[PDB]
Amino acid sequence: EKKWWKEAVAYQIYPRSFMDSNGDGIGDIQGVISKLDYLSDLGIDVIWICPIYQSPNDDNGYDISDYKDIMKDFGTMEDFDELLDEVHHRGMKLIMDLVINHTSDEHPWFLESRSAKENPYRDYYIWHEGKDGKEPNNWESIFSGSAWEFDEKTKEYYMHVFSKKQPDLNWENEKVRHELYEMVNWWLDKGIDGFRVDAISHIKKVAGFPDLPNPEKLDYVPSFEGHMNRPGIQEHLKELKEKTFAKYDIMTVGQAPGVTSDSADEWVAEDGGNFNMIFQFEHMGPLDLIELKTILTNWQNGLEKINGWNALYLENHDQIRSVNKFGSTAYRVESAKCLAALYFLMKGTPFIYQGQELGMTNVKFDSIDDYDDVGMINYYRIQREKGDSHDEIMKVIWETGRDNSRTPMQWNTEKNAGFSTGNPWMKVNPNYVDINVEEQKSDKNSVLNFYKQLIKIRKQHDVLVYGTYKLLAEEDSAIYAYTRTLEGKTAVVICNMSPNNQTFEFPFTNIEVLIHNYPLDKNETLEQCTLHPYETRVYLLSL
Ligand SMILES: OC[C@H]1O[C@H](O[C@H]2[C@H](O)[C@@H](O)[C@@H](O[C@H]3[C@H](O)[C@@H](O)[C@@H](O)O[C@@H]3CO)O[C@@H]2CO)[C@H](O)[C@@H](O)[C@@H]1O
Ligand SMILES: [Ca+2]
Ligand SMILES: [Ca+2]
Repeated sequence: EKKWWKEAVAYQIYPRSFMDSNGDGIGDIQGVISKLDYLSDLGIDVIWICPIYQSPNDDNGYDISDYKDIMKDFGTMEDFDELLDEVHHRGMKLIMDLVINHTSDEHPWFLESRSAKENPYRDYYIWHEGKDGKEPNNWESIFSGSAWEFDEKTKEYYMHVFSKKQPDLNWENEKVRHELYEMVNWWLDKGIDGFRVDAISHIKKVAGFPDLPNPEKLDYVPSFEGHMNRPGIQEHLKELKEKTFAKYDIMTVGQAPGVTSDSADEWVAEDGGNFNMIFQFEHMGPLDLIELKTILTNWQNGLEKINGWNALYLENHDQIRSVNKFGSTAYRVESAKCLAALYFLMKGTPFIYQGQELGMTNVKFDSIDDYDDVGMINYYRIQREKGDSHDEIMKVIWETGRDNSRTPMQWNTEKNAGFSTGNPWMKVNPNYVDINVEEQKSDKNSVLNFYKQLIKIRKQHDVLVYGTYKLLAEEDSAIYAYTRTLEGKTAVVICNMSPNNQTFEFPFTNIEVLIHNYPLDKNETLEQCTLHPYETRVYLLSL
């Protein structure tokens, strides 16, 4: 059945890096308000804003110390209320980031929990006595080091999947769950339009927290088999839905690593799924194009079978830039557009991450002091102590680190690319002199205007929202081609995902080119497409 959230195009803002309105180098809510014309003109329907709640910022808002107050760096609740009012008067919607696997260690519940074994908040978090004079088990944090941190006062360890300042909440405690549901409903009562639900596949821990294998005798071992998508999680997520989301006309997208296309039914089926869609991570870990076709096609066909719906994306605040990960910096403009048509025109709701629509790319800062990510700074400290060299650590940070997606948004060629009049919290990528909103708005051939046109064709042609996906030319190691079919219309999406010229055989009573990123050759025959590197074309056929 048709739904507003299926038809939408979403845009993800990382507010610390979107727009600084007051010169302190930190993006803020009045900065977002000042750029709403940009998003409305792009054609965005839904804005997902990353966390904006009170936080010490050990993990840039994902360590929350008050769920009901706004981060001071970003503004006040009055600024939030102005943002939501202006978004809604522009006919757009706003979803917030719901972070309920863990809190800050400065949240009042944790300050109480850590104070005594008998404090009434003790069991709001995950506490355990050590084993053999060390931690309760051998589990590694996702941000490196142990997943357990010792409290000298009470002589027990608390669990943190993420940073030492992000103690995990104990979802086995009914009192925790009840306080969380009241908080979620307090936000929904304000008239927000839903949530992106952070780290939500991590809320169930294997009981007893058993050690995992360690044949290499590492200090700690990766611990996803102890806490990622574990049996028992669905009971908690079904109750979360019944007590909160199901009471409101909203959209939910869960961040759900560890879910595969054949295990997705309980997450996203129309009949009984806990969210409307999830971010799945199987495609985010020459490029093996056939492997990518396999993953994305498994999710297109798999969710069509269960009446689920895909969240389509190639970028977010936790990944490197998609030109580097999936395209080519030697063909930056052409590959940015080719990737855009490829991912955006599958069946699902597309998400655009800030700067993806400009073709922004990874940065390379010379010094570890120029980086911020708690995960990579802890990785550096831990690996340096083990004897890894500075150079080998920097290669990991430069090639894989999510700070590549957190540099200031590139609005123009003024100081700091127009993101701030002060000293940005993270330096601007030097390539803003070439890559910026102002230059792209005036260039018909820009990446930005290619995204504007994708959004327009998807809105104008129902086949691009609701049409059935089918993979074409599966064994072609260069060409990713697929169709969308609805009634008497078929759209053909052709993407030459290679840095070479290629030829491709086109797979009706009328044919139209809907978008293309190279000039068309009038002598070219439809039958024998001669594609340039990273050339994409979308055709609409009337059957
Ligand atoms: O609030 C903490 C943290 O949560 C969100 O992202 C984290 C994911 O929840 C978490 O699973 C982990 O992702 C890893 C995948 O599990 C793994 O399969 C593969 O993709 O590598 C990832 C290593 O991180 O980590 C991410 C954080 O990187 C949230 O969106 C983050 O901003 C936040 O820091
Ligand atoms: Ca600011
Ligand atoms: Ca040609």
